[PDB]
Formats: sequence, structure tokens, C-alpha cells
Amino acid sequence: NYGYQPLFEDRRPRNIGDTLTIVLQENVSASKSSSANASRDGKTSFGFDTVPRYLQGL
Amino acid sequence: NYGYQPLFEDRRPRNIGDTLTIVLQENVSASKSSSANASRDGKTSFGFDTVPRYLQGL
Repeated sequence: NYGYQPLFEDRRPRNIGDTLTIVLQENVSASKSSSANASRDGKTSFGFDTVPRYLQGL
Repeated sequence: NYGYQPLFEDRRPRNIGDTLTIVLQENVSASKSSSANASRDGKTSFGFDTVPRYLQGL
């Protein structure tokens, strides 16, 4: 005797020793990315090509 | 006995040991950018190619 068995219920595992089908379908995907930047450019100039007389000493 | 079980209510975890499916769907994206600039150009000139006599001393 295997005990009471439901008639219309779907066949499910209920006790120790019962079998069950596992459909292994795994799809995992993780990603991450980052960046940082900094820039600085500086140019400066001053030139006196021709200096008038009253400015010579300066 | 597994206690009272609702008939029409959706199957939800209610007690310790109940299982729940988490659909991991994360999509985070942050960005920032900035810039600054400054420029200055100056040219000046004065020339006396031909100086009249009354202006010579000056």
C-alpha cells in the first residue's frame, strides 16, 4: 500500500524519496564602470618690444 | 497542519522560512562635468615715422 493518492491533483513530491525535475536555467550578468578626469592649462606673457624714453627706467 | 491558508489570495511569504523570488534588475548611471576658461590679449603701439621740425624736441 502506497497510501492515499489524489486523483485530479497534479503529481507533486510529498514525502522523502519522491523525485522532482529541476530545469537548470541560470543567467546572471552584473557590470560596473566609472572614470574621473581633471585638466588645467595656463599661459601668461608680457613683452615690451619698444620702450619709450620716459618708461625706460621702468 | 500548516495552519489557515487563504484560497483566492495571491501566494505571498508570511512567516519565517517562506520563500520569495527577487528579480535583480539594477541600472544606475550618474555623470557630471564642468569647465571654465578666461583669456586676455592686448597689443599697443605708437610710431612717429617722420617728425616735423617743430615737434622734433618732443
